[PDB]
Amino acid sequence: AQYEDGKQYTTLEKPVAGAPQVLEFFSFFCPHCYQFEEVLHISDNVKKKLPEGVKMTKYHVNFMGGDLGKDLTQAWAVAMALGVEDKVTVPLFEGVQKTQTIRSASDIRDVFINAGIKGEEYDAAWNSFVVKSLVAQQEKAAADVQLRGVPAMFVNGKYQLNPQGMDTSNMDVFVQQYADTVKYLSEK
Repeated sequence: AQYEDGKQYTTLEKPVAGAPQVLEFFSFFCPHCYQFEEVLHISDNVKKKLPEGVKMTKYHVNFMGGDLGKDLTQAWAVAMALGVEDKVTVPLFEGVQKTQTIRSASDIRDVFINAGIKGEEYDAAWNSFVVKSLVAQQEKAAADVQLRGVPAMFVNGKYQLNPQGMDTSNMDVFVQQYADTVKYLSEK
């Protein structure tokens, strides 16, 4: 058939109860994640085709970058808590990977301050238990899908996107196939 298990997607041996409908994992340290987000715009292209009533969730991971990687997971929790993901995603990626001006937790905070988030507001969120629970949620979700690497995307806690079974061709044909595959899985 057109879409096949083992080709555009794989199936989790162990389905995740109560998982987000569309769940993406990434790291701001991850070079392919930079490509996915800043060049391919995978997240955005996926959203443009999702059925009505289907939400996308995106989580950061700890396993790249040591202490800073964990700082970035905590900052991503802050971004989610404050609802400013679309203000900090580009400057965090560029700060870590393009300019390499993000080397500490303070440098991360600077991105938020420069994006217009008040210092008090960031610090309050950073130290909050709501953010601690959001960090834990991200770590638990990684465990639940038995995550090995990023970028990664899972649909209804049952299916894993398999980009290596798509074409690399026109980056654009790749992106279209990826987005179309998520939509197909959403309706499965």
